[PDB]
Amino acid sequence: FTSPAVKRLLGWKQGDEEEKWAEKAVDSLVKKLKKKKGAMDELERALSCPGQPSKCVTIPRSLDGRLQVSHRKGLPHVIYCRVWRWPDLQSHHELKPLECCEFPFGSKQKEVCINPYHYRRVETPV
Amino acid sequence: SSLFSFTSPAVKRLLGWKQGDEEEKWAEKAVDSLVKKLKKKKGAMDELERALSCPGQPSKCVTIPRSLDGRLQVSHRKGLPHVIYCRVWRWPDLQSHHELKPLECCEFPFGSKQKEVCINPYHYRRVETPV
DNA sequence: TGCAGGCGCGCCTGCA
DNA sequence: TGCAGGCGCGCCTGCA
DNA sequence: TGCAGGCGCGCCTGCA
DNA sequence: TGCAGGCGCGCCTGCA
Ligand SMILES: [Zn+2]
Ligand SMILES: [Zn+2]
Repeated sequence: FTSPAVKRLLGWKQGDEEEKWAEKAVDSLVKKLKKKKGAMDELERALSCPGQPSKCVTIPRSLDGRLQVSHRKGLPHVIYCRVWRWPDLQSHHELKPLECCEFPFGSKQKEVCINPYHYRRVETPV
Repeated sequence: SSLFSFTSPAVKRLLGWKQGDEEEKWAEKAVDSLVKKLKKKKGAMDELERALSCPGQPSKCVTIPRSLDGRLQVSHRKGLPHVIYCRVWRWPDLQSHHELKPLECCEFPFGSKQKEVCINPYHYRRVETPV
């Protein structure tokens, strides 16, 4: 679609503070996943082919569930579903776990699955 | 390839799967709108690429026609074109035209009330909004 | 050469 | 007086 | 009673 | 071995 001149000019475009923050959040996750054998590999498979079923990609759970990245807090399944699937995701009230997920946020286990393809988008209850 | 600007190859790979929000998608539409205008003028696209490639070197005016209210519409959104393109390539948090002043180098600054308005982001400086 | 659809500038109203 | 947004006629392209 | 944000102690790395 | 600074989870308050 896009012409080669437009792509060239877009490379000079400045990313806003939310885009800069999302890079910080991705880096935070990579430091965690690099420590687990196969984790970075499993996530990349999930992201590359959305139509094919993938395994859980989990991180440790905090007491309130929230994760802090560069002075901002959020729920990690919301954080990474915003990054790779729905940038306009409102809250956790808009997400539901698929049957394949063994560590979904809400299951109250030691680890929480952050694989964006283990959750589906729903309507927030009235 | 810097100290602070550096992203690791793993982060770079994962970031390629990142979805851009509705403002980023809009900014691509705005850039495309400008390229259809500049491709019609001899040397215009070239001067724009020059301006953005080397910010330290002086560039010439890169102008587009001016509308009656000054506003430009791109994909159902309106704004002032010098604000629009200064947000794209220089300051994403730019509030309004009140935060902008033209440099003496600019022959066609917004507010000069001329047929054409300069959209070269390096022909404007960021200032404090008057109270 | 007739349709058919998409979108922006110039118009309009509605606030404060 | 200034902004801010909404919508249509006149423009445009894309077919056959 | 759920969010939301602010900040410090305990952790960590990077020097010499 | 010592310092020096950076940042996050667990704490805290402030609303409705
Ligand atoms: Zn899962
Ligand atoms: Zn100029």
